[PDB]
Amino acid sequence: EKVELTLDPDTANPRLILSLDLKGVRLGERAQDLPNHPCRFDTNTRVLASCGFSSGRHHWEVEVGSKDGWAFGVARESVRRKGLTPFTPEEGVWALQLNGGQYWAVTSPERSPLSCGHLSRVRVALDLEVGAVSFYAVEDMRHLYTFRVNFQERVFPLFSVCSTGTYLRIWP
Amino acid sequence: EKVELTLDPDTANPRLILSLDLKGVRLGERAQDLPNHPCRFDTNTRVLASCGFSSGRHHWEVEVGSKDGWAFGVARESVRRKGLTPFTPEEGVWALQLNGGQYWAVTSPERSPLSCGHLSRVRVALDLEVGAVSFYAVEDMRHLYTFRVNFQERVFPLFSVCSTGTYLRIWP
Repeated sequence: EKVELTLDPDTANPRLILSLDLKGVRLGERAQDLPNHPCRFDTNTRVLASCGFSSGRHHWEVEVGSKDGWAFGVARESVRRKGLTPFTPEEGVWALQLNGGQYWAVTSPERSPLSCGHLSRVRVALDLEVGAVSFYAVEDMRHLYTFRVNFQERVFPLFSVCSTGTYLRIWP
Repeated sequence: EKVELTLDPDTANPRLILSLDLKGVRLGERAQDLPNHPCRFDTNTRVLASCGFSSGRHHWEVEVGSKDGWAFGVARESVRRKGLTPFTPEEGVWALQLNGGQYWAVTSPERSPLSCGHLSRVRVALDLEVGAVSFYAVEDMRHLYTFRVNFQERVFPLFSVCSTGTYLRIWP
C-alpha cells in the first residue's frame, strides 16, 4: 500500500535543512536553534517520517542525490536519539547508503556493497507480516536489497544526510 | 543596518521549494498545490522576503549556487504577481542573475554582463535615502553593481530560481 509520508521536524537533527513541504532533506552548515525534544536526533544526521507502522505492508519512494552522504530505510521507534549511535541493524536502523561513490546496505559488522547501477529514485517496501524491508530501483523495479527483520515494535521511515551537497526527497 | 530576513511562503511561486526555516529556495520539478493568494507569483519563479522597506539603509547576504538559473535583488511592492512579467527594472525588479555561466545585472533593454569572478555569497545593500540597490562580493566586499532608483513605494528583497540544480539562501 502506497503511503503518503512527511518528515517529522521534531525528530530532525538540528543541522538538517528540511523543505517547507516536509518531503526534502539536506545537510546545512550550522545547527539551528531548535527545541531539544527527546525525540530529536542530536548527533546522528537523522530524521524520521511522522508516520510509523505496526503492521501490514507499505511502500514509499525516495528521490536520491548523486553525491555521497545519504542513507535511508527504516528504524525501530526505540532507536537511540541522543549521542553518537552506531549505524547498525543492532542499533535499530535498516538502511541503504551512498558513500565513497558506492551503494551499500548498512549491515554489521561490515557494510555490504551493492553493485546496482546509478540510483535516481528508490522504492522502499516494508512488510511487517513477513518481516522485510526491501529496496527497488524504480526504473525497472529491480530489487536492490532486502533486510529480513522480525520487527517487534513500530517502524518509522528513516532518512539521513551527513554531507552537504546531496539530498533525499520523498517522492513525489 | 544588517536585517534578518525570511522568505514569505505566501508569495512563492508554487514550483519553488522553500526551506522549512524560510531562508533557502530552489526550483522543484512540480508545482505544489498551494492557496492562490493575490500576493503569490503564479508564473515567474519568484518569492519575496516577508519584510518590506520604506526608508533608511539596510543590508542582507545571499549565498548563491554555482549553476545557472537564479536572480535576486529587490522588487517594488507593486511588482505584478499574476501572469508572465518581463524581468526588467521598468517592471519593478532590480536584480543580479546567473545565466549562461555569466553574471549579469538585469538591465533593460539589454542585460549588463559583470566581470567579477566566481560568486559564493553576495551582500545586497539597499539605500532608500539615496535611491540605490548595491551588490557586493562578500570575500573582499568588492562592488559588483548598483542600480539607482527613485523608490517611491515599499521595497522587498526578491529571489528567483528558474532552473533546477541551483539555489539561493539568505545567510546565515
